[PDB]
Amino acid sequence: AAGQGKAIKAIAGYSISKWEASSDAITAKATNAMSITLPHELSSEKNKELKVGRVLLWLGLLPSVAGRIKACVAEKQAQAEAAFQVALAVADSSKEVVAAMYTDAFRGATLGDLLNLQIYLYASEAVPAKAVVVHLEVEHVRPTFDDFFTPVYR
Amino acid sequence: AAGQGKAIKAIAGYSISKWEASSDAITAKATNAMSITLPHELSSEKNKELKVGRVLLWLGLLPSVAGRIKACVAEKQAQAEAAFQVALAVADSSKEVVAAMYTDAFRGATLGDLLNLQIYLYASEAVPAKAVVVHLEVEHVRPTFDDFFTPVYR
Amino acid sequence: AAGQGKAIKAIAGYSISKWEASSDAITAKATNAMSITLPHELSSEKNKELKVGRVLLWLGLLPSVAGRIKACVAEKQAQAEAAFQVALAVADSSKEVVAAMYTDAFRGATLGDLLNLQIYLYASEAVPAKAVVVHLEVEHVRPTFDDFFTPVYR
Amino acid sequence: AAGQGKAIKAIAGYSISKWEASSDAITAKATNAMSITLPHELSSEKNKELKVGRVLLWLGLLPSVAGRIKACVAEKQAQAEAAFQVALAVADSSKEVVAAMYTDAFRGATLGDLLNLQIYLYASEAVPAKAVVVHLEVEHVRPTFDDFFTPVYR
Amino acid sequence: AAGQGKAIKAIAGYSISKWEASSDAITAKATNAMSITLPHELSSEKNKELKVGRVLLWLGLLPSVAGRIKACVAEKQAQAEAAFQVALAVADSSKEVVAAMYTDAFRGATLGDLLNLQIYLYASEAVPAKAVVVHLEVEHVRPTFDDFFTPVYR
Amino acid sequence: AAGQGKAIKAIAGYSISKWEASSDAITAKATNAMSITLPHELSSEKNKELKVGRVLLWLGLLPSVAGRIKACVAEKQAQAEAAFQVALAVADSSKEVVAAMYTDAFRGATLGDLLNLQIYLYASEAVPAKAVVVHLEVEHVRPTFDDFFTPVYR
Amino acid sequence: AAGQGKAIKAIAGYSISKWEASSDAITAKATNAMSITLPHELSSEKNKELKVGRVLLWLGLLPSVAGRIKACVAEKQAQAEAAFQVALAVADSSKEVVAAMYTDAFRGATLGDLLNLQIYLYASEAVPAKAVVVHLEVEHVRPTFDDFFTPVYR
Amino acid sequence: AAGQGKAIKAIAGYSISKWEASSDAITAKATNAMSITLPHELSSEKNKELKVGRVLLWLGLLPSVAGRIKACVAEKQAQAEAAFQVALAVADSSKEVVAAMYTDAFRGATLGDLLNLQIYLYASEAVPAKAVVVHLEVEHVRPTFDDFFTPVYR
Amino acid sequence: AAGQGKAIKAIAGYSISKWEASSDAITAKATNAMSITLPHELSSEKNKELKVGRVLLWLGLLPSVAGRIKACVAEKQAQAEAAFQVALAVADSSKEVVAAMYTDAFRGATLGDLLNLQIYLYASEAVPAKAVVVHLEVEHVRPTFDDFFTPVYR
Amino acid sequence: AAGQGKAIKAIAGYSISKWEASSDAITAKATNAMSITLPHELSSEKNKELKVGRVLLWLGLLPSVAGRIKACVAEKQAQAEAAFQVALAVADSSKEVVAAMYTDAFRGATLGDLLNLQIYLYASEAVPAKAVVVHLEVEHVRPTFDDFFTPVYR
Amino acid sequence: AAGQGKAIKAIAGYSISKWEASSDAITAKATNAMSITLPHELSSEKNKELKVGRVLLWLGLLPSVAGRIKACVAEKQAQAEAAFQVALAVADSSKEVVAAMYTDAFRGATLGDLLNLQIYLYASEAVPAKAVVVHLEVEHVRPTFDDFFTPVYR
Amino acid sequence: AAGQGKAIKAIAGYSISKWEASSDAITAKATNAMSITLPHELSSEKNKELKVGRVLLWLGLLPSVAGRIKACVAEKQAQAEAAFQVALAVADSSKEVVAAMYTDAFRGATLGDLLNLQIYLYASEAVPAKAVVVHLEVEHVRPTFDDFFTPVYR
Repeated sequence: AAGQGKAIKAIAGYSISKWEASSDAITAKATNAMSITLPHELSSEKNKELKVGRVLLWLGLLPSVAGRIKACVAEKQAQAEAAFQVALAVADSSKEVVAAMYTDAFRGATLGDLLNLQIYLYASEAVPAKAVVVHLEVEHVRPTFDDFFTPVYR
Repeated sequence: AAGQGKAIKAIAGYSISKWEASSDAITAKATNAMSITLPHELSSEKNKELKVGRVLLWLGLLPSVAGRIKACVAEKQAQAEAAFQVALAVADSSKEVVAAMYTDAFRGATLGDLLNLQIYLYASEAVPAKAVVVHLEVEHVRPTFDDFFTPVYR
Repeated sequence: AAGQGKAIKAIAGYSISKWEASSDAITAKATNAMSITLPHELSSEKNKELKVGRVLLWLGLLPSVAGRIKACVAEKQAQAEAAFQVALAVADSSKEVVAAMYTDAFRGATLGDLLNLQIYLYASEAVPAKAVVVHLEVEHVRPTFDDFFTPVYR
Repeated sequence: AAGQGKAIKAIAGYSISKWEASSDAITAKATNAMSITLPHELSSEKNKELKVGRVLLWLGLLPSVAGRIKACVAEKQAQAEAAFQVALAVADSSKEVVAAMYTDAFRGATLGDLLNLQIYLYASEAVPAKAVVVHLEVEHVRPTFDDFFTPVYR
Repeated sequence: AAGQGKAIKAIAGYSISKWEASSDAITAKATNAMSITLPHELSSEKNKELKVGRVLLWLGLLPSVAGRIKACVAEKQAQAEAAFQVALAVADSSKEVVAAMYTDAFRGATLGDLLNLQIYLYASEAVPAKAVVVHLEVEHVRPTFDDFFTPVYR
Repeated sequence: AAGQGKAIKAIAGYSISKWEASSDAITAKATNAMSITLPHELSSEKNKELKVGRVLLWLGLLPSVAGRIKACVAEKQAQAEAAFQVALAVADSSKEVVAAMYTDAFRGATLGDLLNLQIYLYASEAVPAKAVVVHLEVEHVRPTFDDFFTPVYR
Repeated sequence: AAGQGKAIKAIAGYSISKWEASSDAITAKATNAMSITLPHELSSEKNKELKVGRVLLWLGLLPSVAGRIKACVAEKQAQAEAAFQVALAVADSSKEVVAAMYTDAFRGATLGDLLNLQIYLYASEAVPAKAVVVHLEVEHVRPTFDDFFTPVYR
Repeated sequence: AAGQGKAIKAIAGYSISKWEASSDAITAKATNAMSITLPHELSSEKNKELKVGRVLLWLGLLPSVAGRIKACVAEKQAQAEAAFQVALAVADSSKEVVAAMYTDAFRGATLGDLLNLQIYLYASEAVPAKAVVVHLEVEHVRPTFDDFFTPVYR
Repeated sequence: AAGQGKAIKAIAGYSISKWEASSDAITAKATNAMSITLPHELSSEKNKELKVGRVLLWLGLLPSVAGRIKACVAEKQAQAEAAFQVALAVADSSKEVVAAMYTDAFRGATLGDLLNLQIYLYASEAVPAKAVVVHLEVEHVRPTFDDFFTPVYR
Repeated sequence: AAGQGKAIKAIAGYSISKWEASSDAITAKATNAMSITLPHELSSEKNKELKVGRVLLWLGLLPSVAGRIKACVAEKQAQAEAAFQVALAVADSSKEVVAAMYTDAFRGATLGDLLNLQIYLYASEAVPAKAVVVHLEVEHVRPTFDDFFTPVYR
Repeated sequence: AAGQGKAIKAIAGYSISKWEASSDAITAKATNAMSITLPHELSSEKNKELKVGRVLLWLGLLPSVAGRIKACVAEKQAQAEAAFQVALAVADSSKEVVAAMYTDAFRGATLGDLLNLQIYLYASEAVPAKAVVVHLEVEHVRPTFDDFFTPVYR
Repeated sequence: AAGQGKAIKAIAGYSISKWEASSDAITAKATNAMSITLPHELSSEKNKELKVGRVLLWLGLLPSVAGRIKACVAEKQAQAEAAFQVALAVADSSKEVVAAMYTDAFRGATLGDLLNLQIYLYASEAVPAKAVVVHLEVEHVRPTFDDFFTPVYR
């Protein structure tokens, strides 16, 4: 078999941009709602229009962090709590795999649209700030690079 | 990863209609029994006769919802509790995957027949109303659209 | 040919949505100006962007309705009367065929743009309300349907 | 540059049954509503399920019949007058061609369903009974005939 | 190559019309002579000229009917009794197979000619009326159906 | 070319279900009318819709049974006696072959329709109950069997 | 690839019979031992000799049923408890998949042999009767159907 | 056909063993039940397992034997008389052909099984012993013969 | 036959320029004579020499405009009235199609020549100014575009 | 293609000569009868023998000309009025198309024969002279041109 | 689709020998160390040299056995406890799959070498003797069988 | 068509070096940070430059070790605790599989670079020294061997 000695590969023409975001303190049963921030290289107008494919979200916690942590990506919610009822995937620290793979939830959208989305983060017990790092990995159309110099020479 | 990366795709000629339904409060060990309601676009007579393929059911809970939730789709039962003994699949919040995929349970039936089915929902502890959203996804034959204008020009 | 025992067919990839609108009373020589309202199924954002092809407009009158009725589709006019001077087609009750087939007038536009258009309706004599039904048939790109279930199975 | 000495021909597998119905006296501006009666040979159960294709309706009037006659086929109406506002075709004595060709209005239905339809007939002036014959021509799937003798030589 | 569970099939282009006729009381040794009556659908002039192939005749008696019954088809006879001496086949209740198959007796003739023929029915003992049903099955050229609508347009 | 040592075989896709029914006492010249009862395995809804082909009926009598026995299958009759006048085949104990083979009488119908039929049984003399066994053999479309295990291994 | 939206299919020539059995009350730490009962259609001698392939066993429990349930299929045991030490598979309610798939344990045996086997059912706590339904699914060689009528027509 | 001067031939690999059995006196309306006895050559163990195909039974009576004789082969009956109601074929002296050809009744069984069958013989009048010879002809798989000498000369 | 949903297409190499002109008041039975004015883009010398193909002229009137309107294109006339006696086509408001298609009248001429032509417009009753819009559609050789930049870099 | 974008073309070898003729005053209900005059170029003997194909006649009226005009081409008539009863085509100002196309009326004849024909022109009301121009278009064999200079040498 | 319905198959040339061993009482936190004993058929010298492939070890416990059991195969250890720190696989009762598959740990070794290995068995709580059966399955090269009879014929 | 009977294999040209490291006592909630030490054979300069592929890390614990252990490989950290928030994989004793497979984290790096990495090891409860063995398996380019002798022979 090809087993899990191989990572999941991006589709032709796309590449994967990965970045993280540190949590803010969170009180028991609360649900913070941090927002997505594109990495500088992708903030240009030319790029904010690159089409998205799959999106992965996983958590990095301090070994000490006790309790249960859940997270997900969804559009701005009237009620934070509610995000988890409509999100198409949820990273949950109590499961074997603590990750959320959005296979089609944002396929077709473009970077930038990601800016209108939010990352809801819940904790069953009080958790210090910076105690949870939220990793985000976005598969998107590969950005294009300049192939010509400025036409200086007359 | 290598666990997947791709969603399960519909068969040729079919498409997937998805819709949800919010729960009503539910007391410890109880088993409510809400019923299936087709989306308006599928309520026409022409459509209520489209053949069903696979059916998927999953749950969206508030992070806070404690206890164990189980749900399933089966025919009207004399005893709610009993649905879980004959249902060919059960969505269970304590498992890795909280979903129920009915591969052949309703294959061949038609929308509308779905109206005579029910969604049984159990909870091991008291649960507020609206605390559980039941998502239902039905793979059915794709409906037909008009290819001709009214023959006006004589 | 030897005659038309066949209706005019929608081009490949498109389908035809048909709907109607009832008239409001109209006084002799007057020109009412009702507006286009997309059918619910087509009001979604995803759909309001489907491209239009041909558009057909025809009238259904009570047998009793005396006088002459004329109708057409054009952009909002400063002067109702004037619509008929620029409309590329006019349904006129006095002709053999009381219909207006806009072959290219709106080709390329999208549903929704149709919301900024108007249906001008003129009558040479007084006409009760509901005495004229305006049938509208729009050929547009066929809307898309979901082909994948939600990725649940890990 | 084609021709007009050829009638419109039934599609493969179908044939055309024709029959008529005489009118009842009708008062000025009135709208009688006679109903469809299948010919005896088509009243069997085996036949009442043969699928319909196109349907043609034309009028035969006495030369003397003055005024304007209109007719059409539509489902039972709350208001007779209104049939003409929704009918997909109308036979009108004032036009060049006094006939109504329903190209798809009943395509797919079956004989017998035709029994639930009605023929609305309007006259702008008083018209004696029997002064108008309503011809109806239905293209339907060709009925099957017995190919075997009763098995007696056994 | 096995048994014989197949009925005798009509030749290409032909079909088989079947109909019956009830008997009138008949006294011992008497010979009634009922006449052939085409079924309504075949009474038209167009049809009365369809060519005949084979003709079969069989009897349906009440279980009680005692005695011997004989029947046949032949031209009008000066003497009823005599029909049986020239008929090319006779249905006889005392035989294994109570039927008469006229293979060529009327081949070539046409329906209608059948009107000039008679069905002689003999009984060795008194028999109540309606106690014998005479079944007649005629293989004839398949009647033609209309492939064209009235050239109503032009 | 001999005498036939082969039974008549079912058509491709069909199989033959056989079952019997014991008679009730029957008085001289009387005609009892027992009804068809499908075998349990065929009583399901899925099966009651399997299309019928040929049907065979034969009788098993006690050696002692004297007199003449006749039987047949036909639709419910106003008059039992009359069944024999319209039945397309009759099993008669006085013939060489005491059986009735309905080659097309029920071809096309489905099991269950058979429930609306009857078995008329006549005797010329008094006959004890259970003295006649009526064998029925129906050729019908072969039922379908489950090819998949319940998808438990999610 | 990435998904389980298809059930496990029976091998060529085999089909899957499914049936259930309700439990009897069971006291804490006890191990009941119900026995296999073939469905009526499979009780014939012809069938009790059909060869077995794979055998699947799964449990249906009332949502309320607390504690741990284990079940399995093995030959009659001197000591019920011991069945679980030799059974080649065990359905255990505490696992993700509560089922037991005997891939080769009974391959080669025949139905009927299954009659000499037993279903051992253990519970860690007291359980009411009928609170556990034991589903059994046997893949076996497809039974044969009659292809010939009785040889009546000599 | 055009060749009734040929007997029915055994299928490839099989041969036909024929033997007889003389009757015992039989009183009016009685039904004796003699049993099948394989011929010595077929009594070995190796042979009693040869598979059977078709079985024919015919009667040889003294010219004088008056009355009606009936015979058949069926499994041991509680009531002799009853054999004739279930036997799939009956030799009857009053018919044209006094024989019973069991086409499939015992196909598949093996010689020896024939030992558990019986020959029921009925007579409408008193019949002396030895007045009826019952011929039995069994088509079975051809027995094998020894091709090697004992390896004495070693 | 279908295709009544297609506009007449411009020949290879040509395109269609469309523009309008508003009428000036016109007194009963009078005949105004406005002149053709090329659109700015076509006024260049390079363009005024593009060859013309077909020319179409149609009218846009206020619904209210009563009376009869006629129009046409012809060379400057000594007598306006007379234009209509020599024009090869006339747009007439009383006809089914109110348009004038000059198929060859100006084929071969060039834009600019069109400047020496006139549009004669007649009205049977007084008509306000701006009450009639005269649409003019000219099929002409597609103008050529510049393919080189100015030669500066030399 | 679209009969409204293309004119009717002459057949191979032929060309079309067109010319007109002005009317003379005409009194109500009267029928003038002007005659055909070939154009000078066609008056030569060589030409007056060129064979004719189709002939078209259409009218050019002053906008003012009220009433109904009819015209046609036929042989000299004893009674002008009568021309219209035998002419194979009539130009009638009250129709959609005011033209008369003689498809075969003069096919075969030659120019010059046209000199023996007449143009009958009727008016329902008084009409000034010159108020109606009669256009005549004759398709005839193409005259031949001189290919040689005058031999002025040796 | 290649694992839950199919068992893991031995490689070409190898077969799988399976056998078990019963446990000895074990005290809380203790670690017994039983040894491997080849089955008699494999104890010959010829066999003790057959090469090993994969080795599987799984456990069969009484349903009652509470606590946590762990087991594994490793070389004789100075400290039993330590076996678990170097074993390449461990069967642990607390996991979903209680088995240890040594894919290459002993590949290349031979039976007999297995005699120098040990099975370490740990329990978190006291466990009666015989309460745990240790199943061992060894894939090894298929032994050779005798192909010749002793040569007694000189 | 089997399952989990194979081990993940090194890519072409690479091989896998495995070695271990014993832990040092660790206090509750503490996180020790041992460092990577290449095996002697890999310490040469020639080798320290061999490129790495995948890296696997798994734990071997004493059965007694209670509490939760977590481990991972990452670059030297300012804060030990933090390693677990950025490591791309973590071996966690509470999961089903206690291992960490770094698929690409160090792909491309070289042995030696591994020397600048660290193994962070956390424990939720106090753990004796040597109680945890950390297994490390590195897939790297296969080192080369000497193919020549020293050229001593001139």
